[PDB]
Amino acid sequence: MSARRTESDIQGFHATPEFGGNLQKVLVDLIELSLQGKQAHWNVVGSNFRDLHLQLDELVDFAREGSDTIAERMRALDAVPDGRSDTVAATTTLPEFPAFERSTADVVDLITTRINATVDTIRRVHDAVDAEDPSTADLLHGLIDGLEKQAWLIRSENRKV
Amino acid sequence: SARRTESDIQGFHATPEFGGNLQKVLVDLIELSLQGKQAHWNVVGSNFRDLHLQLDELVDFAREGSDTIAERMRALDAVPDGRSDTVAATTTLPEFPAFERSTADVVDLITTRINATVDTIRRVHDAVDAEDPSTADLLHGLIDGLEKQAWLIRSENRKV
Amino acid sequence: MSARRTESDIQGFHATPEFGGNLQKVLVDLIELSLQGKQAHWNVVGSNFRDLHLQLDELVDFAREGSDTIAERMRALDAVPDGRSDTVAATTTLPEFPAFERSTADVVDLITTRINATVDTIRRVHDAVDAEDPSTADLLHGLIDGLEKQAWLIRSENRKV
Amino acid sequence: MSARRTESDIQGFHATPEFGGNLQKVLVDLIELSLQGKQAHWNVVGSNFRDLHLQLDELVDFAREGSDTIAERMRALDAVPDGRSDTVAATTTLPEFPAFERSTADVVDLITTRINATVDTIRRVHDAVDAEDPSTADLLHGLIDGLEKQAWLIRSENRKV
Amino acid sequence: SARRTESDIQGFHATPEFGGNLQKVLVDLIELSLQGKQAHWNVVGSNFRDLHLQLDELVDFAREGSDTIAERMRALDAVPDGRSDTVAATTTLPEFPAFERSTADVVDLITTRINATVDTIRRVHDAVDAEDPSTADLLHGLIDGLEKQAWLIRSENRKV
Amino acid sequence: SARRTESDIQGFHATPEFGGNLQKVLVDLIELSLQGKQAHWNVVGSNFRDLHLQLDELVDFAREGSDTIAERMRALDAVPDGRSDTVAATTTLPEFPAFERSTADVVDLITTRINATVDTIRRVHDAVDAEDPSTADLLHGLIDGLEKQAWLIRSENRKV
Amino acid sequence: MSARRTESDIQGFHATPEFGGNLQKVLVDLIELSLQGKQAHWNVVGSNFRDLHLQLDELVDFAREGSDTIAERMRALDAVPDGRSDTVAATTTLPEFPAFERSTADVVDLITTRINATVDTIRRVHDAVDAEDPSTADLLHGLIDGLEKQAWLIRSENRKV
Amino acid sequence: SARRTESDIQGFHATPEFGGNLQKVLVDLIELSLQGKQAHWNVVGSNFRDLHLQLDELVDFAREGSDTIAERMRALDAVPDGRSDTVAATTTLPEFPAFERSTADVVDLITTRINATVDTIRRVHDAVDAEDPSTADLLHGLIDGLEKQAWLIRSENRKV
Amino acid sequence: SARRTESDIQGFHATPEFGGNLQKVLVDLIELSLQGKQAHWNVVGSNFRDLHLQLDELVDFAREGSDTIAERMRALDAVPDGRSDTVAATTTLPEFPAFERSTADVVDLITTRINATVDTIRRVHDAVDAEDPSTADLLHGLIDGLEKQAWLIRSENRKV
Amino acid sequence: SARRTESDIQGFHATPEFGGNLQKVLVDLIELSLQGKQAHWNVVGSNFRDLHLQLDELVDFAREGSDTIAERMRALDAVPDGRSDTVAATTTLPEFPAFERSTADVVDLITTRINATVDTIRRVHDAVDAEDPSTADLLHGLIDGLEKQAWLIRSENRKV
Amino acid sequence: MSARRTESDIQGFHATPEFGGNLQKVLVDLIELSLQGKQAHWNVVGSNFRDLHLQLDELVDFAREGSDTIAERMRALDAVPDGRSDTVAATTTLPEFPAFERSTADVVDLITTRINATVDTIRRVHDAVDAEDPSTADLLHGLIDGLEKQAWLIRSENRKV
Amino acid sequence: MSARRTESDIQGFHATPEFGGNLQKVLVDLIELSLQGKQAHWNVVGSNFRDLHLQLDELVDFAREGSDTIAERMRALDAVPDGRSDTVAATTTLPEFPAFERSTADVVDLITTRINATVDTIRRVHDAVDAEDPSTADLLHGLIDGLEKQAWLIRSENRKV
Repeated sequence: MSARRTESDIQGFHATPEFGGNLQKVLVDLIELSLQGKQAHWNVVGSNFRDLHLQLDELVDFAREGSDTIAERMRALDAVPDGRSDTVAATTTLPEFPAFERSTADVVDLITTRINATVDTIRRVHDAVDAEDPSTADLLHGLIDGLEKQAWLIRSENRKV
Repeated sequence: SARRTESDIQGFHATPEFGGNLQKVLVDLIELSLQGKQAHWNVVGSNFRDLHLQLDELVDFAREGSDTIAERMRALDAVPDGRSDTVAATTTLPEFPAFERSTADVVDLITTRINATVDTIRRVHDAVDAEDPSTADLLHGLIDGLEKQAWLIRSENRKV
Repeated sequence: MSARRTESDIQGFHATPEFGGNLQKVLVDLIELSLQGKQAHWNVVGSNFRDLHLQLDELVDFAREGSDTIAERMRALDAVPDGRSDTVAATTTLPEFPAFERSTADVVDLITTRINATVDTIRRVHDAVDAEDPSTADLLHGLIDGLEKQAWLIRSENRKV
Repeated sequence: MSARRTESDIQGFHATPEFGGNLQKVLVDLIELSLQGKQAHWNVVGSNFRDLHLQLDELVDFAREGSDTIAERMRALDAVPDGRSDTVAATTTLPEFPAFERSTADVVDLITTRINATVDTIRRVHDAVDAEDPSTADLLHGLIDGLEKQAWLIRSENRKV
Repeated sequence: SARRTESDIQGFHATPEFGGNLQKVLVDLIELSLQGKQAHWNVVGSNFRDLHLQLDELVDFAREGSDTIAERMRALDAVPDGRSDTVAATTTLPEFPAFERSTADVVDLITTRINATVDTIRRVHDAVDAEDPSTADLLHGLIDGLEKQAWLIRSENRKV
Repeated sequence: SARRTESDIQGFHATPEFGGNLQKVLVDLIELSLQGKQAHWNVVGSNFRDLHLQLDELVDFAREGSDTIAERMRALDAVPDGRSDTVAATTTLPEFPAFERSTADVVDLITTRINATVDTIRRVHDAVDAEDPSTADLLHGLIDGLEKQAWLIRSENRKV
Repeated sequence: MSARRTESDIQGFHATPEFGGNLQKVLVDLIELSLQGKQAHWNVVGSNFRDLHLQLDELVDFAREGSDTIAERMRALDAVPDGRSDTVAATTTLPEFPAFERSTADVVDLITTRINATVDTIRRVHDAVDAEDPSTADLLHGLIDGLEKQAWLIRSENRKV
Repeated sequence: SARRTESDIQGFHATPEFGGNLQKVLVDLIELSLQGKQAHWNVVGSNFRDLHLQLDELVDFAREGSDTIAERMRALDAVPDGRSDTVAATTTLPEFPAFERSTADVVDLITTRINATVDTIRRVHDAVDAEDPSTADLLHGLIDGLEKQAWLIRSENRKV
Repeated sequence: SARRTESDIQGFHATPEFGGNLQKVLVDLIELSLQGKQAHWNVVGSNFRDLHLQLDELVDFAREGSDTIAERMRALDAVPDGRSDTVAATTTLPEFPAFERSTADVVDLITTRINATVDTIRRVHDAVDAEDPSTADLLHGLIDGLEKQAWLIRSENRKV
Repeated sequence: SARRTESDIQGFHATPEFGGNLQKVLVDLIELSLQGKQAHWNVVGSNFRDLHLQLDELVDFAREGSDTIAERMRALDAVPDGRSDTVAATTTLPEFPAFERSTADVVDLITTRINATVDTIRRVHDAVDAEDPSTADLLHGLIDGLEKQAWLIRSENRKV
Repeated sequence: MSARRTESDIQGFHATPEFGGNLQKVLVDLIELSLQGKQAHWNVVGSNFRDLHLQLDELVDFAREGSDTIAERMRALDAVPDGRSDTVAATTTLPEFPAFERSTADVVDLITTRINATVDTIRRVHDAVDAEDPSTADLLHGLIDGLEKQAWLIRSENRKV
Repeated sequence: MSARRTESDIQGFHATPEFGGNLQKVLVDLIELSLQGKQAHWNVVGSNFRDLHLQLDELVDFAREGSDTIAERMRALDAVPDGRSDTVAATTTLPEFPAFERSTADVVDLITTRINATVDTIRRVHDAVDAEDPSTADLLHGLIDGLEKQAWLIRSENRKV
């Protein structure tokens, strides 16, 4: 007990409400991205169907894992996430996805646009999130890297050189 | 010798009633997935770890079922619709509370919503089987899986 | 634009006592088949000993999984299964196995007869079980075809052409 | 020996000759589909070569497994399958597959046509097969589902929207 | 050189008392398997999931041990007997209640049953080991596994 | 700086004799696969399980070999032809009986047909090797595998 | 042209004694946490015994991996770690664990406080560690977030509504 | 039948001397784990990699052994004690030097430590086995594993 | 504290009689591996495949056992000898005939050889165990495995 | 309803200085991979096996790192250049000798080259982080991995 | 011991310098092929991006394994391989790969040309390598087979039928 | 349009006694190599003990697989192998291994010479084996190159500068 601490109750780090809202925005955008990825996965037709069909499923898997990680971090810092359908639909920022069958060029353009919007949201939040908690800033770094790689892999088909 | 001659053989096509019934199943499965994840995150109390893991198993099963139904919908040449606006506006499952809940409340809520989800499938099964037994089999599998999950979740609060 | 239900206490499907009794018949025959299969697995001797030894173990595995599935189905439909040794011994319909070491042909004949008896019981139950619940009818179909495959694989050894 | 049966030889289900022929038709169509799938797998060239090259191999795998299951069921019900080359060539119903290298659009049209023909045969046979044995009707359900999924995944390439 | 000039060399044969003792072990293991599955199905109440899984582990271990003992009995050229009539008429474990039980009752019953099963092996071990240490080792392994399972199940109800 | 300049470098092209010899190999492998499956289904008698499993191993090996040969044919810019009409009209394996056969008859038949296939491969190997050793290597592998399968199947009926 | 370097004796990054002392503090706290986690794993008893038993094993695994990573980093930067029992016992800051059998509520409270103390130590050190070497700052981020997740999973058991 | 008519059946309880002996084993296993990790980190010199890997294998084995012994102590209803203060105050292994040590010195030190650890088990075995052969088997396994590791670590310094 | 103040601690040393007994075990295990492989290659007749696979399992087990015994001999600081000249000049198993044998002859020969191998271990066990129970345990394991293999191989020719 | 309207949302674009710095990293990673392979092939002497395996591990790590950096360059819409001419003309690592080398020389050379590779990354990190922390994180990972490899290789020749 | 040899030092097969150079040519071409494969893997854009992106990675993997096998054989026959960047760049025979982003058709043509050049080099060397060592000729056979299969799989995209 | 053969009793390839004797030589040398490798594995001691310990085990595994392959080829060509201990000891050509504990340098030298002797035997046999059957010549090629690689990995430790 030379250097041992005599404290009987050691408390943890608590996030501020601004921190909670800044993480909530990321959460809702990731959930909306998952839903739109599945929709575009089902309803795409045309030339080069198979490759896009598989890449969209990879995108959806990554988005689901990321959203779960963010929500678990919010719980770990003693905040309350909200991932209900009403809240997601009412407060998401991604533009609405059109219905019916869409050819592959349209799907490529739409998905590139929505991935870019999600990454923009993460980039806007990162400044304050890093100024408060670098450990959460690191998770944001990982999400940005993954989403940008997926965006490149999807948008590269439609390039003309 | 006995080979066919036709070069443009067509396949089976679903009717609009078929499409509507499968849409009714699909929106409920997606909403169940979302509510399962919410209850997975926001539960506290005793047996927290057990409910935490069981809800993740339920969410996995629901996601797989929804994908199977949507793929069958496309295979029979119909168009599924799983957007957030449509799900939130047309689902029949009751809304989930938004804060932390003790485990007894989560057990009751999840049992209620799984029962509603199974009731939808049991309601549409008669017409779906009258037109396509192959899809009736998928409905049978969904009913069996969901009922087993409901038993596993609801058995915690039994009195004796 | 909102169709959510209000009813907060929704109850599930409830099985009838006749349904429970029929599934009980199925369960008790499966358990007895498992026990007799293990006995024949241990005490067989003669020609093709290794082949009969392995096939009987595969049959036992299949029977155990089937009985577990049926019992879990009863519990899911809010009925109470009964798989105690006294009940199985006093209620099962399979004729009893001889006690000592049996040559290969005798074991083949006995196992073919008992598997046929089990499948006959399931077929007798299927009509009412299907008239009440097709979801359970599907499990009955699976058990029937698995057991018939095993019966062919075991009985085909002794057939002479 | 209270409720135990005293029967010394219990016999199983026997299939009628009409049942045997109804399953024989399914068997020969599946084998012919496997052979044509391999041919189209080898000889396709043009744009989007790789995706079709791999999807055809998945189709061949599924067809082989289904054929083996049907033949094993036929043996289980004391019927005799016939999968010889002369019988398949003389009695199959699928239209003949052209030779030489074929571009991808032609291969997609041909394969969609032949998968639809196979599914049509199964659907024609299912009524009587189900009226006699639901356990075999269930296997027919599974085959129809798998084949229709493969048909969608192959035909979706040439859709113009 | 030193090679042995025999054509048929005879193996080790067990005595009837040895066979009877191993039969006593085998019957109890089989009855434990059946009772474990019963308690696995019909348990219900608080902390349902953990008991639901631990009973499955116990049943798996009991089945493996039973097969090992029966194979040893055959290897020493004796005849095992694992029929339902013999098990039900000659087992020593107390009877299991027939309806669904709360978790505390299941824990108490399973602890008692495992204790009886281990007591049988401890009674038989001296006589078995006086003849065959190789079978004594199998008995050691069975005792170890059963006692660990008994601790893991019984620790639920301790109050301290 | 020893780099080449040519920008339209062409590959090896097979001759029509090369293509004919590889076709002769391919049709026999496909017919062997079909006959193996038939014998796998329709055998009864003693050692039924053993022949049942061995024939499935043989069919797997034959399928992989035929695929390798056809892919080599395509790689050397020749066109394979594995349609059912061509196989039935041009194969050299003797016709297989159409009913249930006892195991001795199946052993004899399968040994005869495997020997015929290996004889065809050995007949074409001289010219195929004199033109392309890389394909000669694949033929060596096929010969080795088929001979091992023939031994494993034929050894059951040996006299002493 | 050619930009190859000439210097044939190229030296690496060297850590300062303050850097070494800070990493030593982190290492000793991780080792003490591993030992206390194993003790609590063995001697807990009561309700939810199985769940606490498994979670404590996961905590011990994570702590062992973290301590090994920190010690290997210290070696990689030409510093010498100390992991001896006398040094750990005389230097660690975590309060000592009670000796006998403890009910699950007491174990939950004790483990929550000890994990919080360990995370507080890492948080205090991270400032200087990051000011000198961000590559090590990243490892500290990983340890912090893993430990906070484990703390949430353990402490959530006793929360009331 | 022959079923036993009891409701609560008591198990086997270990004596305090039994608990003390198993505590003596446990403390040395934990201290050996810590010293193995220390020598793993701080070794340097010729043939660094082989020692770096063998010490990790030794540490894994020691950790598994200590866990098995402590679980057995709990199963026989005794209370283990593996706290840092108790280990540092009551272990019998000699103290380990604190800086970088060349490979020959590390080999000598680890051989000495493993020999002391095995000597403790050999001294305890007679008294433990006079009461519980099932625990005697665990001691046998520990002795075997540790002696094999001692051979593998000491063989490098032999000169012959 | 209680730490021991030594620098070099001596381990357990095996006596030459102990070494000779373990040599007697090792030579027979190696010879059994060789004879098992020979019978595996040259068997022929009815039920060929089953013996062809069972002999391979027996050879694998014998190889692992011989390696374990040799490593134990090295661990107790003795020197094994497994050269071909020593095995051929000192083994006790009867010689194996050199041509193709029917399955009944092979079954009889292998049963005789395994019985001789087990008899050697049973003769050695008392003297080994009186000194080292840890090695007695390894002998127990070898005896168990060989007995089970002998049962599986001999059970074909039993008539009843 | 707070959804965006913009339908041509653009991404983050790297600057030419960013591209140049990442190119500086990439050429050194490729050159280190090639030199690791060379030293892997042409080493002789003592501890040959250990260095043989460690150099393979280092080559694997370097290849994965170079691929990650190139994919990041493409993701930020920059064009990597990893051709042999560019690598040979612009790399900064000292040239590797051409014949077979004793192990001490290889250890010294590889330590020097890994140190130079890490120095390049530490030089570019300031600007890369001031522009994009997400890429700064990848550079952190590369530095960590390379430094651990350097420790594991260089610890062989340390005096005490 | 009638047949035992009394030799105390038996030496192995040694390759001639011409043999060494003949294998050196194969080594340098394989390394250059690996580098160009990775370059084309990174820099390709256009239609059907994904399939080519993955096939080039498979080609690179095969080339790396082949080069390792050849270099280890060269060491085994006691020769000294040389796989340095200066030597490869100065002495390779494959034509230079252009820079910047390249559309898929151009990449297909370039990769077909370079794989054909590599196979031509191996075929040129095989005659003498076989006249000296059949065991090495066998490795050359394996390399030729693998490379030609990859060439077919890559060039089949541009065929017009 | 029918080319089926009539010959119903078709015989395979039969090996000559000289062929059988040559393969017998190869088999006996491989078995003796396995035995000596295990001996050296057990009794080596000194520096680099662990490395030689593992390498000798890998060599023994390779030799065992090779001997099994050669014996099965002998059986497949209808010849009778003989791998008894008396025959191996009387007819092997490898020099006898020393009995007691031996340092690592001595083991390296001994194993190098014995592997070279085995490969020399295979090379002496390959000419006639290939002149009669190239399919067996291919197996000989595989054995030669595997053994030479093992010889390199073992002998390379003792090379000086």
